[PDB]
Formats: sequence, structure tokens, C-alpha cells
Amino acid sequence: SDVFHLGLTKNDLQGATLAIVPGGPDRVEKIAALMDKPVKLASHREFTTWRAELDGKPVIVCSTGIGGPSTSIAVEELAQLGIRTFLRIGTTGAIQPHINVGDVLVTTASVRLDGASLHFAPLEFPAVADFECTTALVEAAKSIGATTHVGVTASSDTFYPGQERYDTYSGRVVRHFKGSMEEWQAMGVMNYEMESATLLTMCASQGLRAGMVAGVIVNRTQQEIPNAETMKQTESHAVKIVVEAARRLL
Amino acid sequence: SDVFHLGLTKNDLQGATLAIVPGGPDRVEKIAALMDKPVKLASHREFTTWRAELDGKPVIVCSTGIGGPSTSIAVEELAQLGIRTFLRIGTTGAIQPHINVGDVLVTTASVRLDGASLHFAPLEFPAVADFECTTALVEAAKSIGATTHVGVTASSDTFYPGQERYDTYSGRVVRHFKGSMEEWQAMGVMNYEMESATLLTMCASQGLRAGMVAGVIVNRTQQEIPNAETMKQTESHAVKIVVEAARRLL
Amino acid sequence: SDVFHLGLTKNDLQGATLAIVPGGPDRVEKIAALMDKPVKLASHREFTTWRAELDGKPVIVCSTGIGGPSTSIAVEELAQLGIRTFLRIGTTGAIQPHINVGDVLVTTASVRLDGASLHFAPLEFPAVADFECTTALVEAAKSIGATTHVGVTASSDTFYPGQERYDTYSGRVVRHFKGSMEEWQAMGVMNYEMESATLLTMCASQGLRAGMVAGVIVNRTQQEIPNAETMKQTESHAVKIVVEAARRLL
Amino acid sequence: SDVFHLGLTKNDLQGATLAIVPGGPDRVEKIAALMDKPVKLASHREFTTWRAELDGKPVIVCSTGIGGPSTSIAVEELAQLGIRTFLRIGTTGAIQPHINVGDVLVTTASVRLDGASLHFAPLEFPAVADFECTTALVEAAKSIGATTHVGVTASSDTFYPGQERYDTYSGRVVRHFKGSMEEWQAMGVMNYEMESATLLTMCASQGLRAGMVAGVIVNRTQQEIPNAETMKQTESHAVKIVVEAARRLL
Amino acid sequence: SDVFHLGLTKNDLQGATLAIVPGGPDRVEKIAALMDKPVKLASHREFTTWRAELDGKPVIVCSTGIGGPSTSIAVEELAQLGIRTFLRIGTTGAIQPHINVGDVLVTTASVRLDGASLHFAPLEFPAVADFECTTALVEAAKSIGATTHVGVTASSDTFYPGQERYDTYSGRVVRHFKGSMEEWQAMGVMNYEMESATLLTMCASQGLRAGMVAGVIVNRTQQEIPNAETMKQTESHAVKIVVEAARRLL
Amino acid sequence: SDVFHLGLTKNDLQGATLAIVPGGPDRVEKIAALMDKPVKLASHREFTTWRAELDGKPVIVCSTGIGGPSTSIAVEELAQLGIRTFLRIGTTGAIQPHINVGDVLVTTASVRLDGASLHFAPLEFPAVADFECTTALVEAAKSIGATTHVGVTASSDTFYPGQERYDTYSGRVVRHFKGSMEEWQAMGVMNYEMESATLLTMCASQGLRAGMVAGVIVNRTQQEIPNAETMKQTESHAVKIVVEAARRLL
Ligand SMILES: [K+]
Ligand SMILES: [K+]
Ligand SMILES: [K+]
Repeated sequence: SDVFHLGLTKNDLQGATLAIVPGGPDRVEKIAALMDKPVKLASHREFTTWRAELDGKPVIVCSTGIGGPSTSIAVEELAQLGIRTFLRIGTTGAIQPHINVGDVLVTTASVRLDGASLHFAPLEFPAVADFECTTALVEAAKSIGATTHVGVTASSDTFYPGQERYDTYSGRVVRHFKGSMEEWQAMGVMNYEMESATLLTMCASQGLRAGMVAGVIVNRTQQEIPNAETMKQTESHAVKIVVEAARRLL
Repeated sequence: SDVFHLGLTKNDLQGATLAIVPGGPDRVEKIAALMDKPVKLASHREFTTWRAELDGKPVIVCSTGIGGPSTSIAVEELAQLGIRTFLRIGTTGAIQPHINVGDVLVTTASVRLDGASLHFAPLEFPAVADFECTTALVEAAKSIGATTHVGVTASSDTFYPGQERYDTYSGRVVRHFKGSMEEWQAMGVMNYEMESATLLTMCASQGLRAGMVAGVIVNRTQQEIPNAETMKQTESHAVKIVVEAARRLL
Repeated sequence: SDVFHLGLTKNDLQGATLAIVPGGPDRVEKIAALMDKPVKLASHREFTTWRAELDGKPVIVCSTGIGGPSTSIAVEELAQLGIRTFLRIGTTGAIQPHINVGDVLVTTASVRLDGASLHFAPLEFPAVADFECTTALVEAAKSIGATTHVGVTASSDTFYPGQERYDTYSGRVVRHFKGSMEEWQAMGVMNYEMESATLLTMCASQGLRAGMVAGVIVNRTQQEIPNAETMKQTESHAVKIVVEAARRLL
Repeated sequence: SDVFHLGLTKNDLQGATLAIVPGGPDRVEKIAALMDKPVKLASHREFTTWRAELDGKPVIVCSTGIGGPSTSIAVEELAQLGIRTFLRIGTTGAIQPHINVGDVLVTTASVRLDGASLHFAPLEFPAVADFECTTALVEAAKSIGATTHVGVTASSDTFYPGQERYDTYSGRVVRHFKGSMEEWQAMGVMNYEMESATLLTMCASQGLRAGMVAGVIVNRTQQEIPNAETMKQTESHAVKIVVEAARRLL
Repeated sequence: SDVFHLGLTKNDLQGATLAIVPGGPDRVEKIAALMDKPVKLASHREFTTWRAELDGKPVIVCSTGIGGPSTSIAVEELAQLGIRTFLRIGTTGAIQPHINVGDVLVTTASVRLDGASLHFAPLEFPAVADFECTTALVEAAKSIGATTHVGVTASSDTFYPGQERYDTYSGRVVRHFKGSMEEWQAMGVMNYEMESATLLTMCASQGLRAGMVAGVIVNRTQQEIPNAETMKQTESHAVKIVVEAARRLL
Repeated sequence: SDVFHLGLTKNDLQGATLAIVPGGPDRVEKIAALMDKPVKLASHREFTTWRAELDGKPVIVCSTGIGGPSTSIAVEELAQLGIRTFLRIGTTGAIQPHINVGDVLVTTASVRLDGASLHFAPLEFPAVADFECTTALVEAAKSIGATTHVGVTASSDTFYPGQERYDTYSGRVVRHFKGSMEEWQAMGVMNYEMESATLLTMCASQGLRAGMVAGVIVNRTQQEIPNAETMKQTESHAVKIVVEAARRLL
């Protein structure tokens, strides 16, 4: 293989220059399923790669795994194989009371609560999305009548203390993150996830285009018994949006 | 006056909720002249305010002064007066060799090389522009046929060592900023200016919309004798763009 | 003109090597008025420059605008024109209960809550005043019987959250600055202003002499209806002191 | 399931309180095969868990994924399931010229070049291994006659720029990490990997025991063509060591 | 003398390569007294050096003074004279309720709340002890039946605010250290002392072996009238342990 | 004793409120010999205290030890005993080529290269000397005809890598401090020593007066064989200056 981890040789890619990069292989398969001729290319550790075709152009779909470090390997190796545009879709807990479960969020830029972004640019650099990608995602969302919010996302290297969860083995949060959630809420941050600050920073600092969209599965500000059926629909909607945005970027 | 520095009452604004915020009064008057029924409201220190009408709605134009600190007083006091949308227009030196004098930059987010942004959000929070405002500026640029780049800007608390200039009384640059220019170049940063990291961060973190456009009057990467008429024309082009974008945000 | 912003050509200066640098042009005119042959030299953006003569030697007076960034341009360009000594006068809110309105404060060194100082020296370097300048200011204050306090000042890039004001559009202060005021009070800081950390650091790090004096117009620790007449007298007193100190430095 | 990601109930663990946590499932299965009555419990995303018996006690083996973020979810959720001892086994590139391929490293503590460790303890807290676990790994290494080094490891959120690799799409490394490798070399750091600063810090700071051993598959300081069989044998040796050490901690 | 401060010429040392480095000369004399042929070599400022012999090999004992700076001079100059292994013994206040007065603590690594460690390695590097030294100290403690705890220690440049003591001239603690003690307790830190972060970091970063042991004289978590007699016994026990560990390292 | 380390009761001080704080006891005795009725009060560890009379008022002279940590214990415990004014005298290596051996430095404020100052005030707070004390030291210097420089000093937690010395066991300096000396040189820093950033910050932030003077015994910028008699004479000159300044502060 032409790269170290993903097990992909460049002609495998058939000249593709856009990849969709969700977190896990299950969703890779769902996204491939909305395009033509889906074929599984490789599966090695957390990286599962499919190829498909969209309006006659090849598109790659490749799982990142959880967190910026594995995200950074996937984006780096796809770039080594010629990918220049990256779009992430995920699911997310919102932290604003006006955002509802089933809404869609388009991330303009992220609060860098990760470690990998710093390996690309010092903290003062913005983890900002590419304007074309963001545009395609906002337009795509409107093409299926999604309720959309466009704004900042907080991107944490942890699922638990970095998102100020206390339902843990220790039940406490280190001082730097204690009270962080309410600061991010006051500053209008939409939601937490775990990979965007790494994704956006490494692309924006290296001449790659990236954008990021997510469906809301939980609203942290209001207790509510999760509805598995709403979640599955929300996921399906966010997948269509990412594909439709790719269509507009090809 | 209803505010501490601006010498403005809310009554003066006649219900305006959008401000164009250039740096200097000469530019204030130039922007207002493009619009209908422009009148000077006040001038105290570096803050000069005019009111004008655009498609029949009142709009404020108010100078920030140089740098994040006076910017931060203008923005806060206009917000206190009911402004919720802020558009900055500037003129700038580009640091990328593909960007020419006369091109227009629209800033998606800024490298925080200032101090005042930290008084609003820790450094990990992105200095990012509002999506609607960036969309309107990009559309306005296209509508006059401008050659446009959309991207990251470095926003410095100094004109000289923070922009890595050596043509100074000291002729040197402190260690932290020595070599910085080449780093930002490698990371695709378009240009330097001195107020956007303050404006964008304090707006993004307080639920105010902001965008920023600039005309290129210099290219730091190419020696060339400045053309005083080219610069005037580029200023004209940027001013028209910012008025057109405001038209789309009213 | 010999410099980029101030619009000054060096022979304009007539060999001067000392400048007084207050914030705004109104006060430039007041300070020029206490010396011989005052003549206005230039006015461009927030920088208004006069020249006058004191015991037969030329002195420049030049407004800085609000905040370290514009302060840094003025000091830099005056230095390029041969100024080697800089004295600032301003007005200030004190934060200690033993300091009264109408007292005068002489700043030995400043807490660096600004951004521009870092473009001259890393944060560990002290924003300290020059000993001769400080001496001339303390002696000058005593020559008109002023009640004087000599000590540390906190120098903020913002007027509002950085000075822990809550009477704002957001009515909140970011976590790093929330509770900061009471820390500075406990540590004996006299007052807040907005330019000294930039002024003192850039001069002390570049072989220039600077000093800083201010009249107290407000005491933050005790509510009190401002008396416009006390303020005007205090200002006039602080202007005489700065001039008289310059006399001792020439 | 009793946890959010792992798909495990406490019942599944049959009272296990020690986990071996390698990076990938292939290694999970290889570790479990060394022990008695191994059975697969669950596989979701990058987390694959088997149970097995060692000297008649249940032991869990569960993959972390690449990087501190997914590591941090595995460790937290196993802790929630009653795991109190964690042993990591990895394979690694050494950066010291006295360390050969096939040698074993046991890590006393790690250089924190990751983000997730900060979500547990500020950077001044040591990423240090539990003494009993390090003792058991050193004893286990000696018991198979391994050539062992005991020392500090650098733990990076990236495989590429944080390990100072230039064979990349950008071919460059941000200023902070340029030259870093030589610094760590001078300071005696044995090797790079990507999860130990997270694992050790979050265990050391929450009263969980952790240790870490790795087999050397590369020496970055010596060009040499990789031998695919040497690497397999080194992986075998490291796996045996980690099982033997677990034997001593049960 | 061969060095700048300690007043020692290398042949004085008779080929020794291990030094015990307690804080003060009184204890130097106590430690020398447990070995053969103790002879005082020098006394200059806080550095008092004796030589003695242990199983026929020369050992040096040299006081460090209080705090990392003087500790850093002593270790540096002994290293210039050929010492390669350093063992510190001291006395300490514990901050955990399960540790009793008269227990012994062996430090695996330290929280860096000092300044000197940074002059050897950036903060992310662990202030970790050498594994052999730590082993010899744990084994030595067990050889006299000591109640031992092995773990992390917090190493402060101050005795008072850095250890969160309020019984002071100011009776307050600066914000960064206010509430620090309870964070360190939650994270399982055993005790405070003042030299280990400097000692461990400078040795671990420069190929020197160091270890650190201490007897508990106070337990901060429970008020208790100090018993001078328990303290003296505890000291005598900790001295025997350090000597006995040296025996195992020679 | 009324304090924990110094072995002093308040009674011992006979109402003294000024201390001269040199580094070592030999200098303690030398200072006291200049004054009337000097008597040794106590000696424990690096702290040796004498009392003496100056113009009929009791004055304390007490050694700090090397470095901010032991300095910080001396200053705190003398403050507890009623000392409110502290004057340090040292001997130092200059780093500017205009400063000669035998010159006297008076420090207006210090570059904080230590750890203990942070335990009193964050790094943005200036390590600045009290104006009265600096005035008295400058006056005392002039009164004996000393060649004096008044300015910034760099205060390091180490004698070796923090002063950028390479004549060491490692012969190297960590990245952060490599090149630092030249930076401080460019920024006009006069000299290095090891206690002033601690002393000045902790005094300035707690309402205690402090000043600092030093005699130059080396010029790092000029190779020259040290003259043992020149150094003794320079020490004499500095001691006389500090006693004269104390005379003016009583
Ligand atoms: K992962
Ligand atoms: K300004
Ligand atoms: K000491």
C-alpha cells in the first residue's frame, strides 16, 4: 500500500480529490450507499475506506476513528493520496436551549480543546472551515428543508471531563474544565464534539478545504429520554446533506 | 450622550441595527457619501460617526481607530446603542505571492495576535466571522467583478514587529515574532491588519454578527513602487463592496 | 513625510529629543499651551502633533489614540524621527480606597494586560518606567503641592471587561478576568489605564526613556457622582506636572 | 450495555479488575490467545474486548484505538466496569542510537505532547506509571531475557509532525515542533508513541494503576530496511511480557 | 577548587560516583555518621560536603540548601566532579488522610511547581525518578519494616503560598494557587516539598540517576500537636533508608 | 522562636522594621560590622541574622540563601516579625559591554526567570522595586562616587542554563533558554542574578518596600582574568552603599 496505516494505493482512488470522513465504519457504509458503485477498499484498525461515484466523479469515504490523533492520520494519508477536500459529518450533543434534537449544525470554526491542532498551528490560529465547504453544507441542508444553525463548535480531546460530564468513575472535573461549559454557552458555542478542531486546523493550515456538519441527537441543556428513532432519522438526514454538499463541490 | 465615549444617543440612530466600521474618519465620510441622506452625528477622539440611509433603512458608519482597544470601545458602545451587525472594511498588505494589489480579501477568521480578543474569550476560541456577513461580502465582491480571496488573516497589535517589519528604529524583532511571517505564509494566511481578531472574537462570543473585507494596497512578497492612484481605486472598490454587502444584510 | 502615519518630517522637529504623548488631540493642545511658540504640525487619524519650546529647547506633543496598538505606532515613528524620551500624562480611575479624586499617580511599572507589549518583549520582562523620568515626575508633582502616589498600574487592552466593568451590552466578564480586579487591589495596584504597559515595555526594551503620570478623576471603590469641575482642575494639574517634568529632563 | 461506548456489562467481566489495553483488535486477539478460556465480549468502533483467564482469574483485553481521546473513553468505561489496573503494550520507534530493533522499552513516565492528559491534570502533573506495574513489566522482561531500557517516552497527539516526520503531504513541521526531536534525544527520551501521556496521567490522577511496555520495531536514528519477521517476533516478545507482568499483578 | 561554589576538588571525592543530597548540614552529618571514615570536606554558603565510605566505596553527602536554585547548583557541580547518581532524603508534610506521621514516602515523580526544572526541560517533560533508585529506596524501606507509600509529590518553590498556607503576613494566596491543595489531594498527590521537581527533572533530562525519599513529620489534613520525639525517630529512619538504598546502588 | 525557620523572636528585633538581606552569612557579618553594636541573633540553615544600630535605630541583617525559594522564606518570616523594608545587596555578572567591573547596578525591576515570584503574582505583574528604596540606593551610590547604572536585571532560578552558561556537565542549554542572553542584551538588561524577581515581586504585591543594588565582579561580554582584590573592593563599595541607603530609609 502507498500509505502507512489506511492500506490504500493511489490508483485505488481513481483520481478522486474529495473524501467524506465520518467517525466510524458503520456510517462509512451508509454514506457510500447514497452514491453509485460503492466498493469497500480497505479496513485496518479504526480506518475503513470505501469508494463510490457521484455524478460520474470518484469520491472516497474513510472513517477517522474517535479523536483528533486518528483523524490526523486519516486526513494526512488521504492527502498523500491526493485528496484536497474533506467533509466531516457527525452527531452531537448541543448545549444551547434554542437548538432542538433533529436540527443540523454547520460549523464555521471550532474552539480548540484538542492536542493535535497544535501540531499544525499555534493556538492563536483559528480552527476555521473553508468557505466553499461551509456554503455547500448550508445549501445542502436547505435542499432537504433541515432546521440549521451555523456557528462555533467546541472540539474536546475527551468525551467526559472536557465536555464537563460528571457521571464518571471519579465524578469530578479538573479545575481548568470545571465551569467551562457555561462559559462556552455564554459565548454562543453550539455543541461539543471531538474531531473538528483537529480536522479544521490541519486543513486550513495546509491549503486543504474542509467543512463540518452534524445532526443533533441530544440537547445537554434539557433532560430528555433519548428517542432512538429520532436519532436514526437525524443521522440519515445528516448523511444526505454531506453527500449533497460533496455534489456541489465536485 | 447615552454612551461614555461615542457622544451618541440611541435617538441619534433612528433605529439603526447595522454599522459599517472603517478605521478612520476620512473613510467614514467616504462610505456615507455612497448612501442616502448622510449626516455627521458626532466626533470625539478617534471615533467619528455618520448616519445614512440604505434602501430606506438607517445605517451607522463609525470609525474604530487603529487597533483592538479602540475598536473594542466602538463596538461595545454601538452594541449598547442597539447595533447588532458590524461590517469592517480595511486596506491591507498581502503576504502571499498569488495575491495582487487591487484584489479584495474577505476574512473567514483571524490569527489572534492581539490582546483585546482575550478579554472576551480565551485564545482557543476562534476569531471567526459570521457566516451571513461573510456570504454577503463574497457576493458583493463578485457583483462588482473583484478578484477575491476568502481566507485567514493575521491580526496584530502592532504595525511593525508583529508584522515582522525590520525598517524601524530598533531594526529588530523579538524572538517570538522573528520568523513568524514565514510561518503564517506557509499556513496560507493572506494578509496582516490590526483590528479583526478583536472585532471578530468579541462579536462571535456575544451574539453580534461581524464580517470583514479589505482591498490589497501592497504585496509584501513583491518589491514594487506604490501607485497612489491604484490605492485610491482599490479603496473605492472595497468601500462599494462593503455598502453592497450591507444592502444584503439589512 | 519621513514616517508612515504621523505625517512628520524630521526637520519639522527642530532637533527635539523629548515628546509628551497624551491620548487625544484636545490634551495635546492644552500641553502645548504651557510652553513657548506652540505650532500645530500635523493631524492624521488619531495622531495630532504640535511642537513647542521649553527653556529654549524644542519639545514634541503627539496624541497616541486609545490603546497600545496606536500608542506603539506613535512612539515608533517619533523614535524614527529621533525622539529618545517619552512622557505620558493621562486621567484614570483608581481602585484603592486611600487614593482620592484629584490625587496624582506616578507609575513605576505596569501589569501587562495588553497585547502590544508582547511584540517587544516576552511577558516576564517588566513594563518598568525609566528612573530619571519617574524622578522628574515625582519632583514635578511636589513642585505644585500635588497629593501623589507612586506605584504599579494595571494596563488593559479593554476599557470594559479587562477593567472588570459589568455595565455593558453582555453584562458579563470572561473567566480569566472575572475576579481580577480584587486580585489587583490586594496586590496594591493603584489604578487601571490602557496604554502604559505598551509604552513602558517598548521603551524599556529598546533603550528609550519613558515615564507615566496621571490625575485621578474616579475612584472605583466608592460610588460618587463625578464632579466635572474637579476633573478639569485635576487634568490641568497633571498637564503642568508633565511639562514641569520635561523641563527637568531636557 | 452498562457503559456508553464499550458495549459491555459489568456481568460480562466476571469480576475482572485488570485490563491489558493494546491499540488494535488484532493485538487484542493475540494477547487473549496466550491466556485461558479467551472469549470475545464485544466490538464497537475501535473498541474490541475479549475476556480471558490467567491463573484462574478473569482478565480483560480491550483495544484503545489510536490516540489519547479514544484511549480516554476505553479507560474511563473500563474503570466504570470495575477495572483498576491497566497495562498497555505497544510497538514503537526508538529515537536513541543505543536502542536496537527487538529491544523492549518500559516507560517510567511520558512527555505530555497530547491534549487529553490536560483534561485530567494540568501540564505540571507528571504522566508517571504506577511503580508496581512498572516493576512487574521490568521483571517480566528480565524473565524472558529481553534487552530492556527503562525511561521516559514522548507521547504525541500526531504520528507525523509531532514525531517530527517530514515525509508528508506538507513536508514541513510547525515552529513549536521543528527541532523538537533533537531536544528530546538530548534529554534521554527513548521513543515516540501516541497514547501513554493520556493513559498514565488519567490513571495516576484518579487512583488507577497503569504501566506501559513496548517492543522496538524501528530505530529512527539509523536507516535500515524494515524486517517484517523481526517485527512479528518483537510483537510476540512484548505480548508475552505484558501477560507475564499481568500474572504478577493479579 | 575545581568548581565555583562547593569548594571541592575532584580528587577530594576519591572516585565517588554517588552523592546523597539532603537539604541542610545537620543532616549531612547524620547521614555521614552511618558510613565508614566520615570526613568533612567543605562548607561554603548553604553547601556543606562530607565524604564517607560504604562497603569500601567512597560516597559524597552534600547539602542543597532550601529550593531548586541552590539544589541545581549543588547537583550541577557534583556532576562536574563526576557524580552520576543522586539520592535525596527529606522530611515532609503529607496531604492525604491515609498517610500517618512516621510513614516513609518514595517519590516516583513530582508536580512541577518550581522554576528551575524549566531551565532543564519544558513543563510537559515528567519530573520522574530513576527506576533503579526508586527500587533501591522501596527495598531499603522494607528492610527496616517502614510503612511506605510510593507515588507523586508536589514540589513548590515556596513554603507558604505554593503549599497553600494562610498563616502568613498577608494571610492570602494568589488566585492560581488558591484551591490548588484540594486539586492535588483529589489527584492523589502524597505531600509537598520544595526541591524534588528540580532534582528529578535536571537528572532525568541529563542522563543522571536520581531518587527521592522522605519521612512524614506532619499530616496537613488532620490537626495534631507535633511530637518532636516522633519527628527525630522518623528522621533517623529516613536517613538509614537512604544510606541502605545507596548500598544497593553502588 | 516566633517564626518557623529563622529562629527569631519579635523581641530579638527591638522594634526593627528595616532588614538588609544579602545572600550569605559572611556578607551578613560584613554589613553588620559597618554599623553600631552589631550582635548575632541566630543561625539556622542558610539563614544567619545579626542585629545592629544605625543612627540609633535597630536594623536587621539576614542572609537569604541562593535563590527565590529560600529568599521567600526569609522575607516572609521577617515580615511576620515586623520588617517592612527590605534592601538586597549582591554581586553580579554584567551582560552589557558598557558596564565595567567595579560599577554598581541599581535594579528598577527584574525579568522574572524564577518560579517563586509566580506564587505571589501572575507573570504579567512587574517585578518592580519600591521607588523610595531605589531613590535611596541611587543617592547612596552617588554619595560614594560609584559609577552607577539604573535598569532592568534578569533574575534566574539557575546559575548555569538560565544564565546561558555552557561550561557545564551537559554543555547544553534547553531550547527556551538557548539564545536568551542575546535577547536580554538587545533589550538593555544589565545583568543576571538569582533572587530579585522573587524579592521584588513578593514585596511589591504585599505592601512591603524593597530595593536592590549590586557590585559588578564580572563582565560576561569581555574575557578577562578575575582580579580577587578588585572583587573584594567592589563588595566593600556595594556594602557601604546599602548601609548608606538604609540610613536614608530609617
Ligand atoms: K481513535
Ligand atoms: K486607537
Ligand atoms: K537556598
